[PDB]
Amino acid sequence: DQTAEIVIHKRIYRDSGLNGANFEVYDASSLLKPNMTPEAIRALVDRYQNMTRKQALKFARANLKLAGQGNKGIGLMNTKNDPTLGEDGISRITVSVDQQAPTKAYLMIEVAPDPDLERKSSPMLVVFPVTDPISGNPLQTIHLYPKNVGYVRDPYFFKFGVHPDGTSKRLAGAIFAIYRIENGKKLYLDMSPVTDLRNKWVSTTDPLHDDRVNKFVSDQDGLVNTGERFLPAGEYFFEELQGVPGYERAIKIEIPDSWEDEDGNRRFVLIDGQPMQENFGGVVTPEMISSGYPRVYNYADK
Ligand code: NA
Ligand code: NA
Ligand code: NA
Repeated sequence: DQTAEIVIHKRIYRDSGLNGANFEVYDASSLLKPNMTPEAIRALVDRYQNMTRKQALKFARANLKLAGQGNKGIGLMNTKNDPTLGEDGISRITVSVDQQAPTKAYLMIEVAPDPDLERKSSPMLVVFPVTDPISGNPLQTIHLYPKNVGYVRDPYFFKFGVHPDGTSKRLAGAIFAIYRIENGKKLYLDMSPVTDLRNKWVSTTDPLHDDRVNKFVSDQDGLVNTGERFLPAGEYFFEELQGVPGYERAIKIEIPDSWEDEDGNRRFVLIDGQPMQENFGGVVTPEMISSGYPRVYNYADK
């Protein structure tokens, strides 16, 4: 009789649309009883939410049937680009609902993605109706935001110049690029938009003048900052493409694969071996700029 749309927006968060995620959707109406309380409903939703995906799949595969018109078939959803909203990570399913009494429900569980990412989605039990606070009315479209976590870090350093008389200063106008090594070849961090919380890398004959290659310029505080750009675990290099006049190099970036070690202690990004202070979210603060560490010293005296 009546139908509703469930829309998954699968995105990547750091503790962003992710294509190729897969979900199975089961008719869960049999988990419901007539004249259930809202409290009983919330208790049943929490029970399924607190199961692992594997646990919920053992229960659903054995006992329930796929249901709903998904893009991969009955009960089958794959995340893709949505031209209608120009956003990635989108999958829509049409399901049979009862907007007047809680008698229809769907259990949605992520399965293996299409052939550095924590897939943290939970089993999601959608019990209709879902009442719109704003309007009173039952919702006709449910938007779900299953959680995926990408691990990224935020390298920066300060460029200082040292005079032969031992005076020193922050250097403005040094131009850097970032490269990594793959099969004995340099790939440079490009200007392409991030997809799946992952960067694009280009081979170039001339990184300084190649518009594809992202450049990072030292500012009036000496700061060379990735800024909005981030990197995942591994080893990278800031390469000086144009030195500051009078102070005319690869600076190694070592990114650990986790914020904390087995004992809870911070694992630092190392800049040419120096531990780099960092906050969650990666913003270089005014206090960090005052500190001006880690510092790379460029010598005037040839
Ligand atoms: Na959970
Ligand atoms: Na950054
Ligand atoms: Na330093």
